[PDB]
Amino acid sequence: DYNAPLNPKSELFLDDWHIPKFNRFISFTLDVLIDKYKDIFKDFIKLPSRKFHPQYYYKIQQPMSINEIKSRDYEYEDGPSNFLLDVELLTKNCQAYNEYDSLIVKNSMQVVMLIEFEVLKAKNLKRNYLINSEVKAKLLHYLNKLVDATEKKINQALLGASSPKNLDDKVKLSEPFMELVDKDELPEYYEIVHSPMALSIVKQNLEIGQYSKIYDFIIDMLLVFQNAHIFNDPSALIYKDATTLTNYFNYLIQKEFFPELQDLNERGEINLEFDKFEFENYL
Repeated sequence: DYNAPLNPKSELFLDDWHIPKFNRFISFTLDVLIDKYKDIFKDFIKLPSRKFHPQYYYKIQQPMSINEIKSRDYEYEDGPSNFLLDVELLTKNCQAYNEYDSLIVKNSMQVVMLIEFEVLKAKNLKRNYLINSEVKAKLLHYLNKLVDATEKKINQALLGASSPKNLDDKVKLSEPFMELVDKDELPEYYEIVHSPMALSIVKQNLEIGQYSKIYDFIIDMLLVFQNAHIFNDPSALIYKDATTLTNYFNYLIQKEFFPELQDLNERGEINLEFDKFEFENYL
């Protein structure tokens, strides 16, 4: 299903955004990623050869490669959506053709993730503020709110009066996401998940000033939850909790944090500044 976003409720699909000179952005960004993550991108740069892949071209209705994406025009109204759907091909096609558990499939998921992270950053230039002292303090409160969240609290927030009854209000859903799994007990985790991240590490990065801009923090938080979707089967409970936590994080950022910054900004109680270094490097 080409038209079905992997995440139909992602801001990448809901918001009416366009990046100026998008074609230039695409080729720039994809080349950076190819160079940075050579081993995982290498299998997705070119289409599989027609001579040797007959069942692939039987099975797969819309073949896609990074080279094909780089050759296409996306500078028109539905361009952002068509680009993202073409990118998602890279994992949809791979999942259609290969075993779901396979390294190539897990790699396809990480390709798409890394690309969509770069788009989310670029889409949000207008609000990608420098993490100064005030923004840091606010992000720390929202991170703590996420870490302390229980199933009852998250459902109250996301569903309101429609929340299921008697949901647990003790266990923090964040628990298995706090620390990286031990590399000696689970070596395969590190063979599969190429960019490991855990919430204790993100919090420490934020506390000490390692994140320059808001989306630097947001992407490492999303990486935590998305890595759980790469390593685990969708039927796993931890997969479900990663979805729940992602959704809650999105709610906190969009419905609480950003509106709070705007309210404080209007009242003259916060300074919102940028570091625009490389903001339009693609140009």
